[PDB]
Amino acid sequence: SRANDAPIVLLHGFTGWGREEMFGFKYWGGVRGDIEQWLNDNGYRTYTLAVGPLSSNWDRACEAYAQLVGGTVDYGAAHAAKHGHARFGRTYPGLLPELKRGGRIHIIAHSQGGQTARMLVSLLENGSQEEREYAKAHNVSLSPLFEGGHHFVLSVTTIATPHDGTTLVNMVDFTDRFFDLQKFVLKAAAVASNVPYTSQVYDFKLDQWGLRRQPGESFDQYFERLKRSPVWTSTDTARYDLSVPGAEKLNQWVKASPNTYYLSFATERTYRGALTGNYYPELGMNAFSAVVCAPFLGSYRNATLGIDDRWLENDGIVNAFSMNGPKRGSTDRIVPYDGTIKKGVWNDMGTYNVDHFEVIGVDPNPLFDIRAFYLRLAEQLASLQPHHHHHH
Ligand SMILES: [Ca+2]
Ligand SMILES: [Zn+2]
Repeated sequence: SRANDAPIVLLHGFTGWGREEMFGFKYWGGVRGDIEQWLNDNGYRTYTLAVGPLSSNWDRACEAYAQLVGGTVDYGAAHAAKHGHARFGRTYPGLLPELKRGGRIHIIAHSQGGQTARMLVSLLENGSQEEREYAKAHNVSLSPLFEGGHHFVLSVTTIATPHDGTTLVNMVDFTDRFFDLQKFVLKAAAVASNVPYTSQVYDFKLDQWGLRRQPGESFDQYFERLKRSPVWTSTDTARYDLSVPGAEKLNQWVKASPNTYYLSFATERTYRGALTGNYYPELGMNAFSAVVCAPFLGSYRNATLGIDDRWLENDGIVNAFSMNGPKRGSTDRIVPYDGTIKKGVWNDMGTYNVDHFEVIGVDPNPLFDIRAFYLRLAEQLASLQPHHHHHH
């Protein structure tokens, strides 16, 4: 039964865009419809965040905070100075100014969005010691995000998240294939990549780096430029955080809050080869992943990196082993779901037979009842007790 009235906030991964972008084709629902609308129609207040798809989790978390409470994005003086980008970003009205008076939210995050959600909770609760020290030493102002003491996230649910990274980044042609993936998602929305649309269509939100698609430039041309830009070559990127080493680094500081419920959902769309031990793409897996990514994910081993046979099962984009919660470089605890959703730990909800993009509806799958999946989840989140009492 309903135990809380906290709104749900949706958060995309390394692909993703606002509700008005992509001519209205939703990241959350894709060819299946509009998940946010379904939830609202069923009585679960739901909102959508749109942050830089290729940006670092840190940048995205600062953007999410501002988008939630309102104001001008502040990446932190220390951070900005370390990485060489602007300290201030775009300005937002604030989706939920209610959070500045004591409200809470549930975040449902897909792909990288799960790393961002975790980091947002960590910064909200603990702030950043490095930013506080830098403000004290240099007399710069400090965003409240870095002070600590905010407890506005009741839960975080991750779906297909590379908590321990994805080996996809280890492909020798990853740079070219990753951008081909962005082209594939544009294709899902019936948008061409070789056309210089005057409309923005898909905004990468690279204000901090000073990058934007120019007049006369197609997505193909733009992506060529992004490949040689700091959002692709620096460590302050989705590229880095998505990697196994980068994810491990993030895990070393981004911990589970004792005050928050965590739910993890894994995805797989593969079968095992009996003679090779490799994993292969199932029929119905999105066409891009099936040809370009899945074969590699299902066969790449790297002993010194710790990539063993457990990593081969995948959803076309991320290794299933990486999805139940952070493990590499992490102190977080993961407990298999048994009917009781425990606080301050990852409740491993298991593995679902769907593809990285099918789970959000960007790729079709008539056998996956997407509406039921999200409604069931919404019901579960609404049942969470904001305060648990100890008992026998
Ligand atoms: Ca499919
Ligand atoms: Zn940054």
